[PDB]
Amino acid sequence: VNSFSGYLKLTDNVYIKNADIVEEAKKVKPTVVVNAANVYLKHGGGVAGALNKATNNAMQVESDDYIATNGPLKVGGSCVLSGHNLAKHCLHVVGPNVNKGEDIQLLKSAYENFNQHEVLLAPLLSAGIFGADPIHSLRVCVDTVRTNVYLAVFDKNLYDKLVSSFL
Ligand SMILES: OC[C@@H]1[C@@H]2CC[C@@H](C2)N1c1ncnc2[nH]ccc12
Repeated sequence: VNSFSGYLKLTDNVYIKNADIVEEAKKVKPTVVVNAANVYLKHGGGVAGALNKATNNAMQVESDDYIATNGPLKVGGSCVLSGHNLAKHCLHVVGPNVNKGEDIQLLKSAYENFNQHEVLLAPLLSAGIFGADPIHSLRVCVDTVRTNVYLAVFDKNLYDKLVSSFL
């Protein structure tokens, strides 16, 4: 039993809700919140910019130190950093940017990072400025993640469409 509320069950282990991941994080304070990051951990907009703003830029300060030490992430890769005031930890995951020419097959690799954590609050990956159709992303999530994932879907029309879709 956990403190997530109002989620619609999609499979044994995947749950979905029309919600802003930032507000879900502030309310639930989960163990792991997933950020939809780029390889430079430059949190400008979308999920990343909104999460970072909610941390008063502390996420960006921590991220810049991480990059200065370790260099950029791989597309499809991840790192665990602090969750600041939003969660115990933040799992920064890089989905492929199809508008950068990056291989959509790397979306499966990106979701594989979720399997290292028993429970996560997460957005759909690659479905923002990275291009990728959200229907495909939800499908990859369901077919890749085996741990318990609570998906926060920002756009209501998109959520309704995802819920009403079989294939
Ligand atoms: O696929 C991620 C989606 C789409 C790309 C950016 C938006 C729409 N995003 C969000 N999802 C969940 N909580 C969010 N809070 C702020 C943005 C946001």
